Amino acid sequence: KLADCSSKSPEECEIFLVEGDSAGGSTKSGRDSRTQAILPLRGKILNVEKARLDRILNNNEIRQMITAFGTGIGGDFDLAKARYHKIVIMTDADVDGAHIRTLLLTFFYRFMRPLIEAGYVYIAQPPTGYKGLGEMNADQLWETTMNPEHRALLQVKLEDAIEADQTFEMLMGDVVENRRQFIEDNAVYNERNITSEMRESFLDYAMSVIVARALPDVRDGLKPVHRRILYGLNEQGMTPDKSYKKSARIVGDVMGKYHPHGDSSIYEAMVRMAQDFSYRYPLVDGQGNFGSMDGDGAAAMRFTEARMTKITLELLRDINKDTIDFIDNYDGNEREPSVLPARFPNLLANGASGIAVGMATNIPPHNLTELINGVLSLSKNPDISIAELMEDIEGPDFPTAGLILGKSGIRRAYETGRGSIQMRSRAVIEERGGGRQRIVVTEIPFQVNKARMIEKIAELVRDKKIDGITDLRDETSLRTGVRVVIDVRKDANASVILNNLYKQTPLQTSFGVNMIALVNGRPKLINLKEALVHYLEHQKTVVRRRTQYNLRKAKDRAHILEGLRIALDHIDEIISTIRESDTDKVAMESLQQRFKLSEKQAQAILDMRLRRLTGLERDKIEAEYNELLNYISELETILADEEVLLQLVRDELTEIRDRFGDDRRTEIQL
Amino acid sequence: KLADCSSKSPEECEIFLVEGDSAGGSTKSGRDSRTQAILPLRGKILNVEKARLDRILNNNEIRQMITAFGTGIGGDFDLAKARYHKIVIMTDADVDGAHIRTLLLTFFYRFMRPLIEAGYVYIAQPPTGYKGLGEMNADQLWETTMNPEHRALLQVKLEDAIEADQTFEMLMGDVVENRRQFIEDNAVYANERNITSEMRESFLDYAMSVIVARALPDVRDGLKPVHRRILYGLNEQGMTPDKSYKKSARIVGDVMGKYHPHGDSSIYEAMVRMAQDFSYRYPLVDGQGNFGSMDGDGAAAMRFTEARMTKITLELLRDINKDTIDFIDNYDGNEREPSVLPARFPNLLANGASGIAVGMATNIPPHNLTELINGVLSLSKNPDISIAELMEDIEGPDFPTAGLILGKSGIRRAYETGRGSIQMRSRAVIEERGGGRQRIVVTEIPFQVNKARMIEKIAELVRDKKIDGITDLRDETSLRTGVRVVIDVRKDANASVILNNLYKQTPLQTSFGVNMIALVNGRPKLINLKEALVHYLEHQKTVVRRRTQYNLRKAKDRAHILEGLRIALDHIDEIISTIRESDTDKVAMESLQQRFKLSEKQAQAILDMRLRRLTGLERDKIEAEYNELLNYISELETILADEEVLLQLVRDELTEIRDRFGDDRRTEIQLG
DNA sequence: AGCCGTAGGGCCCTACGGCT
DNA sequence: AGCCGTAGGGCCCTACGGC
Ligand SMILES: COc1ccc2ncc(F)c(C[C@H](O)[C@]34CC[C@](NCc5ccc6c(n5)NC(=O)CO6)(CC3)CO4)c2n1
Ligand SMILES: [Mn+2]
Ligand SMILES: [Mn+2]
Repeated sequence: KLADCSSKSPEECEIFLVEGDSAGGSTKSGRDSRTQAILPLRGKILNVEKARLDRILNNNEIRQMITAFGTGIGGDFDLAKARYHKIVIMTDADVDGAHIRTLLLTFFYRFMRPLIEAGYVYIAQPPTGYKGLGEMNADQLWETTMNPEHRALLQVKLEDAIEADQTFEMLMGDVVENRRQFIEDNAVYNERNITSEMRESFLDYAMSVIVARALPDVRDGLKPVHRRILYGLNEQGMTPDKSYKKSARIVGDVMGKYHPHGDSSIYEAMVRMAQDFSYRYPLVDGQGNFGSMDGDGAAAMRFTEARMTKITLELLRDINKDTIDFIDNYDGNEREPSVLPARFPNLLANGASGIAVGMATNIPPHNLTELINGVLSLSKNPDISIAELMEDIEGPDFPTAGLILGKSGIRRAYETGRGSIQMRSRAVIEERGGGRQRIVVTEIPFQVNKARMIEKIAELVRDKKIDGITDLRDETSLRTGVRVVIDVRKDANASVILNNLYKQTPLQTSFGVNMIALVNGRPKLINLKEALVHYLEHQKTVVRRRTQYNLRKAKDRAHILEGLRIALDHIDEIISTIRESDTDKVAMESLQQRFKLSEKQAQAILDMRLRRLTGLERDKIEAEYNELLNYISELETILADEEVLLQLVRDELTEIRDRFGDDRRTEIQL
Repeated sequence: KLADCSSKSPEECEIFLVEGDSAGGSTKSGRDSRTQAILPLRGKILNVEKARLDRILNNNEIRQMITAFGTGIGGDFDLAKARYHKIVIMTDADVDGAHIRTLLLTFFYRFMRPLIEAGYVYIAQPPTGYKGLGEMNADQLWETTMNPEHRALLQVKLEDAIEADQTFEMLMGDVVENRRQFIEDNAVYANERNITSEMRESFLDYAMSVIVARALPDVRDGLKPVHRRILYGLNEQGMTPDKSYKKSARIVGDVMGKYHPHGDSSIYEAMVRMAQDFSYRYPLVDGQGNFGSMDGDGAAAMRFTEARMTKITLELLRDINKDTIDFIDNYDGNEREPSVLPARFPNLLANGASGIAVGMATNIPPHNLTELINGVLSLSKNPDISIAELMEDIEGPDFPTAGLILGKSGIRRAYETGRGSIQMRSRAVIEERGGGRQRIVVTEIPFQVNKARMIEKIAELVRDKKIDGITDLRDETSLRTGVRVVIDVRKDANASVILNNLYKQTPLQTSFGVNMIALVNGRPKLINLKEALVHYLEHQKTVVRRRTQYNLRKAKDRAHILEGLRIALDHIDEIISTIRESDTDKVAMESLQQRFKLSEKQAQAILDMRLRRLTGLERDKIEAEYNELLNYISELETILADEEVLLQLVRDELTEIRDRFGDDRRTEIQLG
């Protein structure tokens, strides 16, 4: 992998460490091949702080660096046997590049500490504004970053060693709480000391993963990748009435315009939203192989096609009506939504799961009818308890159905935001004839791989870890649904074999609820009431802003129509005014003066076509106006009374509940 | 990789062979898990007719098939050991799916012949209009292709065994001539199944598709479908040299979606090549980021790169909007695409072409644009111009990598027959380096030669004592210096002797084997330099003739509209009252038409007229446009009435392109 | 040989948290 | 131990023809 230099005098030789071959190519073209070597790594390197020594010494990327430096590791480390006097870390000018830098400084600190001590370790500084060095032209990477005449390099300096020893243990170690504490105390919503560098770069990454990757927003229940996918579909008119659009086009559009990450991350997020076993209310409607419950992946994006589901329209409803705030995209060239209008409670409906830095999230799916009735009960009573809300919201409702054992785990999860929810498969004991029996599984727990589960039972039987099982078959079909058959030995108690399967296999899986969502852009552990309160505050805002916008637009349009009506009342005069004018400026000024018209009104008259002078067209102008006057009155009523605004929110949620609300799938047992 | 069925009774068991995991998923979801098994392959299978046994037996896909069937192969073939009584070939409903089918049948016929004799081999029939079984929903697949209650399976039948051996030999064999002769004899340009008929039809659909729609360039624009689709793709989305760079993935996805139903790398890599100044004599793509090197390094992932048209590409696309070329329906009928680009410069000869098809291959070298244009101007003035007179203009190929060409001999043979071997030599010098010692400095290498790989080949000869006198070898190439390969010479060793050996033993000297095959009326044809130029000129004459014809239609329509607005402004008051007293737009139309002697288009142009057109400046503006239009109409009719005038217009336009884009010759033709 | 360039097709290593 | 889901990064087999 190493693209070495001509020279063999380490004192003048430099080694540049890059993320992969895309950045490597630009680097090999722009460099000085006499004194500058290039080692392209393969993305994220191993965390030596969290890893076992054997794993470290056998890792291909760790080995490639050891071999290239020629200094050996730990105690056998000889700074004399070094092949470069500058080890230059040149990761990409993004948050994951900062993370790879922290992962590298950690390996150098725990294994090659004298390399830092000798001042041999540097950090390159490529221009921000690129996603990778592979986006840069060789001449651009050279002058800015690699030429010793123009480059700005940071030399890594280890000042206090005990402070550094505590830093690497805090940020890179296996104890989460210390990292969480560090993020909480520090989050904000030339030589360089290693401790400062590790703290600033790790906080850059942690923060970014927390607010812009792994955690959902409380208002719409979406993570940046899902929001950008849905918006991408909205922008391209990939609505349910239109035909399916190729996945490659959606992925490429979303990536180019909103998501500066790999295709794999975008396509896989899109695929999951299109799976009925993953989403309680699927957001994407996919044509083709979108994977299975057996862990089978979707077909490559060239084969599949997609569009929004009917319910996705409710997530994007009124986005163009000044309901939500837009922000600049990653490069300034595009505008993206900060949140979606979310006309149905998506956070609780589809749930969420995401591994962040210092924290994680695990919100289960819920039944739409129960959520809406929950939100409606809350609208009528701000003081409602979790117990009362539970009269509406019984508990989670998995797309895979099954059983939940007891309401105590649910109660605790809705009150504290944390709890263990015991899930069970739908299994029954039935006869197969000849005095023999079988166990028939028709519903498996949520997020459990059906094939992998069957293989675990197979494994237990083969290893004689369970008694009574004579056969095991997956009789699932498009036609009969999920059907897993476990044949029992004649005279053996099948209820005992079933109880054993529940203790030994994923046939019984628990769901550890950990309700962390972004509230006002900060991660917060929330309870059931809080999740709903935030959803309702959001809906009141969306509806109010839509009404304020529709009113501004209706007034602007009534204004224009008042001008067209004046023109229809004085057509000969209007014509004479335009005809007697040499320019469009003169006509516009003369019209404004003669008929007390605004600039907007006179431009509208000047833009009016001759076909608009016929009987039908004259009528259309009068009818649009009379309709709009009534519409302005209707809107002005909504903004004059807060109880009328709140009742519209309730009426709109009621319509959604009546159209999209479905039956409970998951049975809650006592 | 096999997803077997639960039943262990071969009689009721079926095995489906699919192209990969994308098709497998859809297949696995729709099937009857009790009776149907799925084996997903990994694309194109090995051709057993062209392979030796060590290779056949080491192949993962071949191995996976033998194991799943359990019958064994050749002499040890046992039909009783068959785990399935139905081996169903289920490749995608595309040309490549037909090729994979011929590849699978060749293996079954050569290694598992009794399995065909027994009637255990069948061919599935999925619907077309899908990109792969991975595009179909599971329920759709079961109904149309897998359900025994509704499917239509062809059972492979071996009729005449002597006839089959020859069909497998001719089509899949190592001798290219018999295969080429089969395509020449059978090509047409512009239930049980007989193995021979299946092989002949599927292989011919594949062969014809690679020839007319993949590997060979069109004589008129010099482009292959992928490149023409990329360039049309950029044109549609306005990714011109004046606009900013657009994301590589957005281009790739758009082109794949709308025009090219093929894999992503194929699109991106064709776009990358068109952007490389060492690949293209006149690059067609302007790229931002890592687009590869002469060292065989590939481009950065498409997520990193940005692209747009070069100024020269605007000349390839110039007049596409003006009815010059025939548009055709795309692969799925939802879009329209050009069959050929107007190509205002001779692209086939300028950038060359390199392609491996079925039964043939093409190898066309790049040329200097100033020379080519001068050659076309010469042929326009003299239809009977000889190849010898053309060579006064077109000296020989002119590589983007410069270098040297040894003699006019190979060039002359290639330009007269379309076939010749042209010796390409590196630009190499012998210079002193101090201490009474010398070195060989290489600054230009031959075309399509990987620099790093050539250096590795020289290093190899030195390590393996096959060359004497070399002491060191370095690549000193930089953005500052340009290509610079340094070979150190041992003190007192003859440096020219070392150099002459390096030419004889390494890519330092390479041969360009000219084989000028291009599509002519959609048919592969071996053309010489004159025929290439003749076909280019005729295409240009038609492009200009059609553009002229289009503008004349456009102007005459415009003049007719203006005649109506002229009448409307001369009677504005009666025009307004006519419209004011009309209940509907249709009534106004009919009224303006009868009263003022207007046509449907004229009456509609008046009804669409905005009130601002009634200002004083407008009636004068209209009479100005109408009068400059009459002059314009006259000019166009003059061009279309005299062919000499039309030909002079072609000459003029090519002379401009020559003065705007013509560059100096890079490659030196040394008389050796 | 093994390369040239458009085509078919897919796999595996890393981080990060909380649960088992 | 290892699985869940957004992220960093890349490789290798096959057909085809002409030297
Ligand atoms: C797969 O099975 C294997 C097996 C082994 C492999 N070993 C190494 C290796 F690097 C890869 C991956 C391969 O290198 C790629 C990487 C990204 C990939 N999509 C890019 C993209 C990004 C953005 C896009 C589109 N495509 N397509 C579009 O149409 C527009 O948007 C193109 C190449 C998909 O696979 C392997 N893949
Ligand atoms: Mn990166
Ligand atoms: Mn295919």
